[PDB]
Amino acid sequence: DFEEKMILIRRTARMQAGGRRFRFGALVVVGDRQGRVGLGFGKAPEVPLAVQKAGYYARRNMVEVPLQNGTIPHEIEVEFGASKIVLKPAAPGTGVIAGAVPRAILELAGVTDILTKELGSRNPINIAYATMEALRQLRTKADVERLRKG
RNA sequence: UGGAGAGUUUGAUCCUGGCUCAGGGUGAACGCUGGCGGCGUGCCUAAGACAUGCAAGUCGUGCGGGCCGCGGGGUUUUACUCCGU
Ligand SMILES: [Mg+2]
Ligand SMILES: [Mg+2]
Ligand SMILES: [Mg+2]
Repeated sequence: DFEEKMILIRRTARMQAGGRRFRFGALVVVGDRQGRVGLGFGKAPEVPLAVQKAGYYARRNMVEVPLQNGTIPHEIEVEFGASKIVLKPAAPGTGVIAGAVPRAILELAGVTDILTKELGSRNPINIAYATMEALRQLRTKADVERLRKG
């Protein structure tokens, strides 16, 4: 009973003596809407196994989202490859203002109000992976004070 | 209190990168259609050319006259038309 949202399906092809030969890739986000999210990229010879595997790997790659009344502790910009995600907390009533990929990811984390920009390469995958890296790097006031003591 | 991206180069991929679109806006124009009202607003081109009317006057308590309507009788009155407004 994580929710699950199917972010990307694509069909890749490779080559053989007299033939194109296909494979599918599914990007699936999985999450409770209460600070936990997962991203997984699954491949298979048919679509539903890809979606299935994606689901599997996502539940197996999850993250501490430190929410705070439906927004995020602080700004972050993550670059992943040539893709870039910028993330900005927002007060309530703002909505989750984002591209389809990072929207999915943030909604299921339980983000209600946030502001975003996809910069750089928009490739849905590297954007997904970077959104995740962004949230993986969020820290709370408490996380920070803990790091600096005496 | 503030920020969404998508399509298209490949057998397929990543990147680069252009083209393209969704939005808002306007002294608008054109097409189909059109019931009311309020407030705004309407030659963006030929600073081309313009019929016609009107758009800058006012003071008689600055001044002297012409003309007229009266009042008041000059020859009684119209011909010499005298004072007052
Ligand atoms: Mg680009
Ligand atoms: Mg080429
Ligand atoms: Mg008509």
